[PDB]
Amino acid sequence: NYQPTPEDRFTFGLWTVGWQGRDPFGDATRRALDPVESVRRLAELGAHGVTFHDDDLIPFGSSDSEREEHVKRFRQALDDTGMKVPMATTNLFTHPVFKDGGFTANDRDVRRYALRKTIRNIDLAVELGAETYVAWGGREGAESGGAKDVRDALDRMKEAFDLLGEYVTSQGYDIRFAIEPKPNEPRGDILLPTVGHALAFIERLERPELYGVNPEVGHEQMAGLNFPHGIAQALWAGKLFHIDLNGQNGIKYDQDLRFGAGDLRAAFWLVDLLESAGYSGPRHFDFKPPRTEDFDGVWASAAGCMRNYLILKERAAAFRADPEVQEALRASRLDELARPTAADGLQALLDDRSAFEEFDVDAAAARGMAFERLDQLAMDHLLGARG
Amino acid sequence: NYQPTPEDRFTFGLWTVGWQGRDPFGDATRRALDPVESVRRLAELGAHGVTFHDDDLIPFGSSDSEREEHVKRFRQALDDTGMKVPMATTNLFTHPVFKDGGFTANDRDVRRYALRKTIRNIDLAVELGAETYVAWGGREGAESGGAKDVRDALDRMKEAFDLLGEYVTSQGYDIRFAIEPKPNEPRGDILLPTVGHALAFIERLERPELYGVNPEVGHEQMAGLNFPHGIAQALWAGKLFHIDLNGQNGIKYDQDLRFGAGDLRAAFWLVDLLESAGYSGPRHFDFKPPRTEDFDGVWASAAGCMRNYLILKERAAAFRADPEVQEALRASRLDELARPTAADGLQALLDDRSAFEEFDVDAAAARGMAFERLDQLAMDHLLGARG
Amino acid sequence: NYQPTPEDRFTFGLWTVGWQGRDPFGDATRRALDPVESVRRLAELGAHGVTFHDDDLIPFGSSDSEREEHVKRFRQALDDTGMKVPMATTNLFTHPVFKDGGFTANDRDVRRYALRKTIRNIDLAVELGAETYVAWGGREGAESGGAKDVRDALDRMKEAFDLLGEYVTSQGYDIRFAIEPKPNEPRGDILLPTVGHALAFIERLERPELYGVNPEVGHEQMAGLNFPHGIAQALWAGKLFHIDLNGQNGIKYDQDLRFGAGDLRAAFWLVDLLESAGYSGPRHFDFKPPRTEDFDGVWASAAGCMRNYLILKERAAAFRADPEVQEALRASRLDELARPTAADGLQALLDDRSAFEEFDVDAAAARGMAFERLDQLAMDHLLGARG
Amino acid sequence: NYQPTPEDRFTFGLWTVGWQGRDPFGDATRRALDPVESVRRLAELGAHGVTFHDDDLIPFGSSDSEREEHVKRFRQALDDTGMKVPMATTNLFTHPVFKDGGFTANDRDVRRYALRKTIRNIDLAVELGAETYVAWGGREGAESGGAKDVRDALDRMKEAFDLLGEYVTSQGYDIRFAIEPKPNEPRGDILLPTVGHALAFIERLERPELYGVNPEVGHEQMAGLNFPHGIAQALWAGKLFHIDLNGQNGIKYDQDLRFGAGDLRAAFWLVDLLESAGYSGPRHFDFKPPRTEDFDGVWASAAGCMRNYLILKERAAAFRADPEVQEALRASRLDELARPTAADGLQALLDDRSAFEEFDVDAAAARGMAFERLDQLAMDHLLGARG
Ligand SMILES: OC[C@H]1O[C@H](O)[C@H](O)[C@@H](O)[C@@H]1O
Ligand SMILES: OC[C@H]1O[C@H](O)[C@H](O)[C@@H](O)[C@@H]1O
Ligand SMILES: OC[C@H]1O[C@H](O)[C@H](O)[C@@H](O)[C@@H]1O
Ligand SMILES: OC[C@H]1O[C@H](O)[C@H](O)[C@@H](O)[C@@H]1O
Ligand SMILES: [Mn+2]
Ligand SMILES: [Mn+2]
Ligand SMILES: [Mn+2]
Ligand SMILES: [Mn+2]
Ligand SMILES: [Mn+2]
Ligand SMILES: [Mn+2]
Ligand SMILES: [Mn+2]
Ligand SMILES: [Mn+2]
Repeated sequence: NYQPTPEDRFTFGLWTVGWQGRDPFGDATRRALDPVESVRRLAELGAHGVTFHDDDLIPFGSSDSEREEHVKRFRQALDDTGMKVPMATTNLFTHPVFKDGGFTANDRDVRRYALRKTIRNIDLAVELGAETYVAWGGREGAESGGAKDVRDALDRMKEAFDLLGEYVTSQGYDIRFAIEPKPNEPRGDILLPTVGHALAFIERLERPELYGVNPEVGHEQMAGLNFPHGIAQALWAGKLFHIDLNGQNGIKYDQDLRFGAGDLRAAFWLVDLLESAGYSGPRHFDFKPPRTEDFDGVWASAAGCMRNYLILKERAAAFRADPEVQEALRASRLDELARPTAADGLQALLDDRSAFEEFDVDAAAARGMAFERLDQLAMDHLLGARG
Repeated sequence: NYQPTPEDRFTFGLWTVGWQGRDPFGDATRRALDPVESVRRLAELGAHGVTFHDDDLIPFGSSDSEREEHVKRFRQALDDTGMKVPMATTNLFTHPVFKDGGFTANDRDVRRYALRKTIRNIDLAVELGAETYVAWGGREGAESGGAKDVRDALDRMKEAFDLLGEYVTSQGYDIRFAIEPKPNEPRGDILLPTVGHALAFIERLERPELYGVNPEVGHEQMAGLNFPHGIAQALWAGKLFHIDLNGQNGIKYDQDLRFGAGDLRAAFWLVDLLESAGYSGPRHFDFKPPRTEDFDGVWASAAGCMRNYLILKERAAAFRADPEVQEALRASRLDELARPTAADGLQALLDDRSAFEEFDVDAAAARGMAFERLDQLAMDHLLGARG
Repeated sequence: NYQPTPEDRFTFGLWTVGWQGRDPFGDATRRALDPVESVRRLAELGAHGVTFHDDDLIPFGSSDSEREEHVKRFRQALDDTGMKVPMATTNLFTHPVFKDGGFTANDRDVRRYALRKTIRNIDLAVELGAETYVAWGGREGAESGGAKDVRDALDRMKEAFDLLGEYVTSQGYDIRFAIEPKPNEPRGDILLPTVGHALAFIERLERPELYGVNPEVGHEQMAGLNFPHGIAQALWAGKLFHIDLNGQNGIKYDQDLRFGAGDLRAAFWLVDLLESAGYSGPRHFDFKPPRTEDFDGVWASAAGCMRNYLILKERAAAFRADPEVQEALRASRLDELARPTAADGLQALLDDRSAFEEFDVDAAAARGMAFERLDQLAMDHLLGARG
Repeated sequence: NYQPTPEDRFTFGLWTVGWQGRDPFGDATRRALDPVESVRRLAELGAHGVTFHDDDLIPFGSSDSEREEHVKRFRQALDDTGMKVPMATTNLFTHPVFKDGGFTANDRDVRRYALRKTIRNIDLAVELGAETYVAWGGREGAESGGAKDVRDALDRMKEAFDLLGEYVTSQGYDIRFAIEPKPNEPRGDILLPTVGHALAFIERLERPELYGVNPEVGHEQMAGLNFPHGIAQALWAGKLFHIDLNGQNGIKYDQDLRFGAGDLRAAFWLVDLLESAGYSGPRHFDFKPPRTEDFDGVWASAAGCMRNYLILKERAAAFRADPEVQEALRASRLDELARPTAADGLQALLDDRSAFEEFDVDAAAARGMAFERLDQLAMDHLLGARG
């Protein structure tokens, strides 16, 4: 009955289940959680681990002794439960000093501060065992055209990521970076707005091998993009270092519904791809239990994330294992798509009359793709309606 | 009075002014144009040049002698007018054989055919003087999840572009490639859906220096993205080889309004960026005169493309030259955004107490960005309402 | 195994399965169907009926004898199969004369012509047994602000619908009208763009009781609206005269995927509502088998429409019948939402201190809605994963 | 130089300039304003008036004496400045008790409380001279399908508005209601999501003449709708009681940019319509100075709202007064759109052979609409580029 265990690698941000329900139009509807209680409740549901921003774990402004006690208690809860911390990140968005950005703030002093605040937390992340360090440039961008020269901003972004790569290399840390795209919100337009923009940017860094992406289901959907396509491109590039799983209903504010909510068919095709490709990172949920909910509803929502992943994984596996689907996939020439177009080489292609002068374009045109039949087999699998 | 001349480098696709007004719900409202007449009418309006798909210039299915006559007449009109042909491209979308794609069709034979059809037209393009060869993968993608393994598809896309780079290198041609993104339409989701995805893909090709992007105003807007931001990223990467200028009202079907229509402020910020960055390629319009229009309306629409570019160029130049705007730009710290964050290096940043231990975060936070004032100066410039 | 029969009331437009696959960027990929063959193939799949535009059944420009023969053959196929014709409509979009609209064309002569063309087809529709006559104002609107004074246009729309109501009343026909909204495409913005706009407009007609809506799943989704919410408002108003069922992936061009594709959860909640409310009209599919498909794929796609409706109907029924869901619905106070807020009346509400002066707002606030648990029960039902 | 004065009727919400800059991802960047200071600063900029939610003017939880002092001080500032209060509204969204709605909360007690809280503020609004009372059902809706039966919810909405109409009638108040649509945010989908849905709903209330709409530029744009079209429909219905003016860049979170920002051409066509139709209500701004800004930037942003309205009003007036535009409007048959289609009546239309049997559809089809030329005249006017 789709019961998660820690071997499923399901992780949650402290800020997910810990969200107090403050939105732009309303006050908190739940009390703050102690991170220790979250670790414990998550462990009991079958989670593998948690993730954190610096400021989720240690209140902004903490003294050294406060900080040490917060980490001690957190460490104890990890030890008490067997929970891991596979990823951490910096809060470069909440404090008003970040109003125009961290790494790409117009104020140089803010940019230096952002870097120092990040580096401090990289050390903690390594201490707690994290393998991935996420950057989410939520304040990087603009509401107006004159406010942000984007080429200068990208020069500053590159400089910041380059410094961080220098830093981790200097300490001999194994931790890698993952850039999390989001196209807008809270800035009118955010820099590196999609998986593609982040991938492209990475290839200009000094040490590109240190940086991948942390794509979020809802964020690519906020641009109307196909999330499984973006993930496939990321996998193709060898850069799917981490993922954020959740739900989103179309192009609107960032909803952060529980995974499986939102675009259910996209969630099926995502799980199909992750499993087929052998993604081996954390199955991380970045979701907000709706503010309608009390604490019991919080845990139900979190449980549903993991349940939905496990149901979808079962249905996708059944799909790809069904001989009738295997025959449909052949009928639709998915096998041919996987073959080289011209392993014979350029000159042979140019000399091949069956590729042009004698290619019967009408007979090719007339051959149906059989994609609808294929897709209804997939529907029938997803819904458990195989006849 | 904003009169274009050929030195402004304004170009038009044959298929733009030549669009007969057939849409998915209706028949043509205008007769087909002879390319010769289009060259002549465009020249008379002050255009620099035209662009073409193979099948715009030579009807699909033409005999060798037909083809030779079509090119002869076209060449004569170019010679008669002084018009250039800076760019060409392949029609890999109209014929039913391309229903599942060209380069990423599931049918291998179709993929080979697509390559041969492209290579034939590369030779013609070079003969007519083109410097850029555009690819627009409009049929590459899917309506359903099972129909297209995207990693295999990207393997096939890479293979196709690699073969084309091999081909041009083999002939000693100077022509370069530009990939034109579009996120959807006519496929439910199109591969390389944005400028970012195309940039990232390019970095995996064998000879990345041969490939840039041809971003279109309306296409990035179809994903709700900020077109001037995308162009800036493209410029940052050194990959703005060509551009398509037009208008689009938000996230909907591809409207291809005349340039300046649609998102007028985005058009102002685009022209500001292109001019500030010194983009020196063609100012190419990919637009559709609405099907409401007759031939006189066609030419009025095309004239308006060039007029709007020239008005915006004047207003943007006035903006950046106004000492009052220069002072506002300083007040908003755009000068600081252009300075390195830490030219002193990593260790100096780590040892700089003013970056962290003694950084007054509240005083920084309290400093307004003054972006609204800046933006109203920009509004006042755009509208010619300076007091 | 979810086999449809005619008692399920599933209907298809001739133009759905008959779509030849011409899109704005490509030629037809299938031959034209004879309406007789469509009736027969649909009947064999378990359909109840078909619908038509005038010009689907009788080619535009037909002679009286041609017209009579087309109708004869169609009638014979209906008689041969037991198929019905519950709805008909006018093509006021394809011919170039409708380029600026039918009923709201700027040219008065076009507007009169649109009315005459509609009235002719109303007579045929009644002859073939239709109970609903759909209007889809696809050409009514604008690409630019100056082209269409919308108040004058709505005066013309009202005039046209009023004349049609006069006409049907004059003939003693029982047929009613249903306005089908679409927000854009093929016009940049279409008048009466949503269910709400159409409902509101209807209340200004001379005989509002003669007019309802024909909402389409994909069209409301093209504005990012919640289709089941729109249907509920339509049901609330007593105006759900007919429906178009299909799928759509977000805000983009009108995709017309088979029903169940697109937003699968919205399709579940739609079927839940239609069945719960006792909608008794046709379950009509307005879909396009993708142009990738051959004729076999056409019929598979159409079969899948009906299959998906039947699977969803089963899952929704199981949901609402499950005692555990009934208890969750109580826990979430859906029973209370159905009770009057103040059946005691205004003065009693004003005098009720428990409504204000002594209302414990914090205790109310603290009561979780339990909506996540409810929603995962719904997920588990939809997926057939009840434990 | 486009200097506003109180005769321009420009109004601002206390919550607009008073927004402290808290967003879902960050803390306030400005201190709270005293409403008295806002009245004074707004008056100095040339505003006519302010608007308020109950809880903007009197802190939630105030004692009777606190309340009396808050109103006293506010009244004094109004008297000191000559500012008016043309509109007021209720906060039925901030307090956690409204997490599932006010008027359509599932909890009946919450619904009664919402009504009492509204009625209390109606009395204050009348005391301060307001002519319009706005309802914005921001918490009315759902994130999941099972949580909200929408027909029951609309029964509750109708009941609430009916009670409020009973109340104002009982007191002999002249104040009227205006429903402000928003399609989503903070609920996943909000009930009455557009101008159309609100118009339609109004026609089912007991006393429909008491209720109009308060459409907001950005909210209709959040559904990709054409705001000037929606306003025209509202004007057509006689229901434009009040308006919210601001800017929005497409389909995304509710940005509330200063008026003129966002979609500049839509702002031009809006002002053209409001002025042409003789809208005589407040020109009310519901905007958020971006959180990047300090207090000086707040006032600059607010000034820019009024400036942009005045520039657009000048350009639109020049457009409609230009004899060359008047001739273009005739060329495009806008004069004909304003004439009745068939003032001769139904039988005469049926007997008119020039409407059908002898209508030359090809000659009509061939007549260009000349809309592009018209639209470039409008562009040239907007930009001050008339040659
Ligand atoms: O980077 C970690 C997280 O930071 C913030 O909480 C963002 O809203 C979220 O999307 C991101 O995944
Ligand atoms: O690639 C050349 C052109 O091909 C097609 O006409 C596309 O619709 C267009 O966007 C593109 O710019
Ligand atoms: O009105 C009947 C039909 O006409 C057209 O085919 C439209 O594209 C479709 O949505 C509509 O349902
Ligand atoms: O109803 C008054 C106002 O309430 C809230 O502040 C809303 O966010 C806003 O759009 C609305 O106009
Ligand atoms: Mn998110
Ligand atoms: Mn995230
Ligand atoms: Mn385009
Ligand atoms: Mn293009
Ligand atoms: Mn449709
Ligand atoms: Mn339809
Ligand atoms: Mn708003
Ligand atoms: Mn508002």
